[PDB]
Order: sequence, then C-alpha cells, then structure tokens
Amino acid sequence: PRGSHMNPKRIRALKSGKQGDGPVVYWMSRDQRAEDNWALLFSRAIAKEANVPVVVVFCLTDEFLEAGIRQYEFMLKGLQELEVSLSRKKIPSFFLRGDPGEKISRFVKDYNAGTLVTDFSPLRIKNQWIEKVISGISIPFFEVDAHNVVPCWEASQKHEYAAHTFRPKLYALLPEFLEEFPELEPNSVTPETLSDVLETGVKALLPERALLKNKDPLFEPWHFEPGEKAAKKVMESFIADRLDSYGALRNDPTKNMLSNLSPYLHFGQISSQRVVLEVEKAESNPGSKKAFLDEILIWKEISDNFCYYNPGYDGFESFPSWAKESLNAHRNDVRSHIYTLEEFEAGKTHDPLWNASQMELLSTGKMHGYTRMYWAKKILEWSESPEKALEIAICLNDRYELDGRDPNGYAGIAWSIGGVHDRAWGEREVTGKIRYMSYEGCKRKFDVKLYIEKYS
DNA sequence: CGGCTCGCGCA
DNA sequence: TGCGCGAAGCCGAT
Ligand SMILES: Cc1cc2nc3c(=O)[nH]c(=O)nc-3n(C[C@H](O)[C@H](O)[C@H](O)COP(=O)(O)OP(=O)(O)OC[C@H]3O[C@@H](n4cnc5c(N)ncnc54)[C@H](O)[C@@H]3O)c2cc1C
Repeated sequence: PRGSHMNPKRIRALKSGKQGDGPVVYWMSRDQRAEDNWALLFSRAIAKEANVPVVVVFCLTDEFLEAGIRQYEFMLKGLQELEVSLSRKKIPSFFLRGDPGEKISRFVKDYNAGTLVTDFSPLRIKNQWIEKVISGISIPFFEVDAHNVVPCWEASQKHEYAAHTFRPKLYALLPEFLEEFPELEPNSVTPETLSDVLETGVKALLPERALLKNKDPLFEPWHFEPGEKAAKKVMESFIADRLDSYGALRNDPTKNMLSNLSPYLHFGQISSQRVVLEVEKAESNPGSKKAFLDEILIWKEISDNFCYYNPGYDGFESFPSWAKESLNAHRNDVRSHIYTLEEFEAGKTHDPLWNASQMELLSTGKMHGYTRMYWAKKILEWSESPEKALEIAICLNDRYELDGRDPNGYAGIAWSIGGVHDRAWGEREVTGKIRYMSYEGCKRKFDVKLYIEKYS
C-alpha cells in the first residue's frame, strides 16, 4: 500500500473488502508510542494515499483487575503523555472502555472508518478480539508488526526448538529489516477523560494492593518513570554508562548493570528496533554488544515465536517430550518442602536468597534477570506438581512484574520450568532432567549476602 | 555427528 | 573470578 521507506512484509491483510471513504483508524494495543511505530507509520501512509486523516483508538479492558496498581499506573501515565504527543501531530486519540470485540466494531460503524489497522502480538486474547472484530466490520483490516525488528511470521514459519536454530534465521534477515524510522507526518485534515479512568481504576485495585505489616504499600514507584520520553532517557544512560560493562556484570544482581528497558519494551513505550539501531552504531565492548544484541533480538523475538506457534504457551503441554516424560516420572518423588501460593507470594520460604528475590519483585516490580531463574526453578522444586509450579510462577510474574503478561514471561517461565528452548541436564529428584540451580552456585558467581541484605 | 543462553574442581 | 569438564536429549546440516 504505497510507501518508499515502508517494507510491505511488515503488514499483512486480516480481512479483505472495499476501502471506505472514511479516515484510517489505528487500533493501538501493544505499541503505545508515537515515534518509531510501524503500525502508526503504516496507518499514516494509507491515510495519505486516500486523502483522509488518521485517528488512534485505545480500548481499556477489564484486564487491569487481574494485575495491580503498579502496572495500571505505569501504563496510564504513558497514555496521558501519548495523548499530548499525538495532539501535537494533529492526530486525535480516542480511548474506549469494555470488550474490544464489540467496542472497536461499534467504533468502526459510528465513526464511518475506511480502513482499520492494529499492531501485532501473539497473545491468545488478541487473536480472539481480532476475529470478533472481523465478523463485525466490512472494511479492510490490516495488522502490522511494530514490536519485532523482523516480522514474527517472516523470521520463522514454525516453533523454533532452540536459539541456535533461530539465531541464523534472524541474523540473515537483519540487513533487510534493520532500517531507520521515517518521521511521523502530522495530519492535514483534522476530524472520555484519562484522568477519570485512572481514578476509577485505582479505587477498584486498592483492596488488592500489596501491603506491609503496618499497612504500608510495598511497591516503590520512583524506580521507573513511565512514558515515551523517560524510556528514551533510559536507553541513553544504558548505552553511555552501562553498555560497556554489560557483558561482564550481566548476571550480578548486586550491580545495576542491566538496561532496565523491559517495562518500557512491554507496554510499547519504546521500540526495540530503535534500541538495536542505537546499540549498533555505538562504540563499546564487542562481547558486551554481542551479549546485549542476543538478548533483545534473538531471545525477545523467539518469545513471540513461541507464543505464536504454541497456543498453550502457558501450559504443561507446550513443554518438549523429553521434559514432560522426565517431570511425569518424578511426580511421586517426595519433596523437601511444600509451599502454597500465599507462602511464595509473601516470601516465607526457608531460602533467604529466594525471599530476597521476591522482595525485589514486590518492592520495585522488576526482579534481576539472573535471580528470576532461581526464583522460578525453586518454585518447581517446592511445589505439589509441575502444573502447580507453572500456575504459581505465572501468577506471581503476571501480578507483580512491571513487564508481566508478556511473551517474554511465558517463554522465560517455560524455559525455567519446562526446559523450553533448553536441553536436558543431570538426573535429579523432583525436577528430573530440568536445568538445576543451587544456592551454592550463586555464592560462587556474586555476593549473595549483599543481594539478601538489600531486600531484607 | 557437533553444539547447544547449569554445577563443580581447580589456579 | 575465569576456565575446562561433566551430564544429558535432540535438532539439522548432510
Ligand atoms: C521465569 C522468567 C520470567 C520472565 N518474565 C518476564 C516478563 O514477564 N516480562 C519480561 O519482559 N521479561 C521477562 N523475562 C525475561 C527477563 O527476566 C527480563 O526480560 C529482564 O530481566 C528485564 O530486565 P532488563 O530489561 O533490564 O534486562 P536486559 O539485560 O537489559 O535485557 C534487555 C531486553 O532483552 C530482553 N530479554 C532479556 N532477557 C530475556 C529473556 N531471558 N527472555 C526474553 N527476553 C529477554 C527484554 O526485552 C529486555 O528488556 C523472564 C525471564 C524468566 C527466566
């Protein structure tokens, strides 16, 4: 659909039909940003070719009732800043509430939309909303992958077993898809309140707030300033101050050596392609640059590949055959300790290292990448069954992580519990051939006393 | 057949 | 801390 700096492989048709005479409607869900957004850039080009304006619609669902205030407040502040950003580009942002399957379809008829465009995501709830919209609309419906550098359906056409099989496929398509972003052109033709939806949502999530003994909330909201502008500043600080030592202090939770981009990368407040662009041109350590590029390209996008080709990505069935047979044979193995969901949530286990990992999750909403493995693998070692371990790990991850309800989470949990994108290891009790990690192994890699003392 | 994103013994 | 090895099942390049 026209465009010079626009690769058509980033778009795909969801429903054919006659193009209406109305403006182009962008159903922004996953990539909540104005700059470096293919789904918005493609929506502007179609609008320019049809001599119509472009509008942005966001549907707020009841999904926030499953999470807490930490994710609702982080995402809502970004949309308030996003509202002003599109206003400067003469693009109006319309915020709806309810089921997108009925709210978007009613929107299309009411506003007399001519073309509908949405961003891509492999989650189950989005494939459902899309199909309900398809049955209720009669205009063309497009979908753009503005989250992955290479489109998910283009990098691979199947579920990738391991990264060493996905690495050469992704890196072979980098010279084509890794490109600069054209600027967003404001509209030529011009045509509720977010403050009220924020106050209404917080009042409903108040009883479920995580508290201390003295009724003092646990979440510390000053660690990550939300929004598109603050996401850019985090990237600049990481490249200038943290990219050099990234390859050596990657797995040390006592050091703040990570990029801290996942809360912004999840909500779409920042483009991973933009991060990859800035990293490629920076002069830094080559082992550090390779280590970071493998994280944000190979492993961030193979998580989308995992969810796109495995609909049960959050279930025991998605595990490989060797893992399922191994964990099934150890179901009757006596376990050293049995902790319920409440004991894991409050951090009341016998392991001070595990409790400290949960404390960081409860206080900052973002646990260190290395400790997230020990946090999830010890849940499997201290649960009733593999199904309960998957249930508990997903519950705490999606409730308290600022990057929860993400394909990176379900792939990361399935990696730690089900050996997805992993291999077999030494045979043990309970866990079987799943990769084992011990408290003593962490003692030889970093100062565990500092990490425990930092979070009680 | 070669090589995959732990623990462990040893400088 | 940094390195080489062990224990394990399977992809995929042929
Ligand atoms: C059990 C488990 C659960 C996880 N839960 C989530 C989750 O809900 N949301 C989430 O965003 N990440 C999750 N991950 C991945 C990883 O823990 C985080 O992406 C990372 O810790 C975020 O911190 P960072 O951005 O500073 O990391 P950095 O080292 O700065 O990494 C930069 C980016 O690379 C990507 N990345 C890094 N490590 C991974 C990984 N292992 N898998 C996939 N992408 C990765 C992320 O997009 C991240 O923002 C989980 C991993 C595990 C093992």
